[PDB]
Amino acid sequence: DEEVAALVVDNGSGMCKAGFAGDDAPRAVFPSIVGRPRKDSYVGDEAQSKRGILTLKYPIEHGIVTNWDDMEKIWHHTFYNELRVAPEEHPVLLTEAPLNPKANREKMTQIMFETFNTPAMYVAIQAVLSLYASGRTTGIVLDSGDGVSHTVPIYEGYALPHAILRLDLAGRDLTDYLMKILTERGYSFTTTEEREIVRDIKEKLCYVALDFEQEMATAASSSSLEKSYELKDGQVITIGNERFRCPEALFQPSFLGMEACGIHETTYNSIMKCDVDIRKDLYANTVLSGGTTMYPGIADRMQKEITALAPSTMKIKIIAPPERKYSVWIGGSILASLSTFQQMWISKQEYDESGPSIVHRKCF
Ligand SMILES: Nc1ncnc2c1ncn2[C@@H]1O[C@H](COP(=O)(O)OP(=O)(O)O)[C@@H](O)[C@H]1O
Ligand SMILES: [Ca+2]
Ligand SMILES: [Ca+2]
Repeated sequence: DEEVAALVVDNGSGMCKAGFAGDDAPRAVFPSIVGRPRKDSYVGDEAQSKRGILTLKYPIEHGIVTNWDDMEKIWHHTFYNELRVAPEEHPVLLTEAPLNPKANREKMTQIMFETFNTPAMYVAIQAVLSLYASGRTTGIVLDSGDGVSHTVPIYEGYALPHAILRLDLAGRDLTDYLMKILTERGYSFTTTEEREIVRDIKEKLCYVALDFEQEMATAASSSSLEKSYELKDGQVITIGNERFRCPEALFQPSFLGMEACGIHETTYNSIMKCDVDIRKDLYANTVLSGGTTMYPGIADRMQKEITALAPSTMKIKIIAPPERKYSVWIGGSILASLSTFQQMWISKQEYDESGPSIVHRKCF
């Protein structure tokens, strides 16, 4: 091979995924955190491990970069610590959130070429990459991560900004809600350490009920839905209706005091904002992505809820890839490996010729 490996970096609100184009999975995943004492800067797992003696910062808390000084440190960490490569020696494909401000796109571009001296780079919308990973160029993606969720209609490879909806309800909120209801049950999960334990309980024992009320009735009259969970100190606790009550908040945000529409309604509203001529393509190609869409039963629940909102004559299909937790990264690996994509990279030459604003033309 003549070309060096290209890098794929998925910038997540909670976890960053990094690896090499062509691979089937990211080589590294770490917390999008930077910490400094209350070694001068700590990034990733280490910052989390030593959080006790540090003040943590979340530079991309809700999907959008808010502090470029710390984001630069996360990227430095990604190259030198996680992937152990020199960025000046490899093209880099970066991901961005839907509705990312134009100025931010230019900033990312300038930093890659001027700070890291990348030989080439490109930036793609997360939702679009997930759709690519599913083998489609048209459809609507419901991306629910750690700090944010989005419904992104995509037609012929292009996201439709006017129809994109943002929901400030995701994995983080669900974890805290589970801590709250488990505490109401009689336990006590309130500390940061306990938040990590509940996050684990959430990822392992929660599920989306097909019918909330029926599930609540079953849990109230029997122990058939109860599951045991063992804490590190040996204590075994019981999780009952909390298993499905937690993710139910995605469909009924009021449980969290939020007036926002649930994910099914948000998906429907995005589709309705699109040209009537492509709505059927979206209904027939609703793809789920992100860690928060991993709950067992979520696909069937979405199918049921969307069917209730859409015309009776509409064909509804929910696609839930088993590997959807990393579909963004995988889509990037696929894209960066495409023969026709090689001409699309922004080269250092092109950057020197046109400057940061070239990103709008090259990465439309
Ligand atoms: N199996 C699972 N069930 C439910 N939630 C999960 C599961 N696996 C991961 N999560 C949650 O998904 C979120 C992270 O997903 P991710 O798409 O990586 O987000 P981001 O890109 O914003 O960091 C976290 O809140 C995590 O707890
Ligand atoms: Ca993400
Ligand atoms: Ca409501």
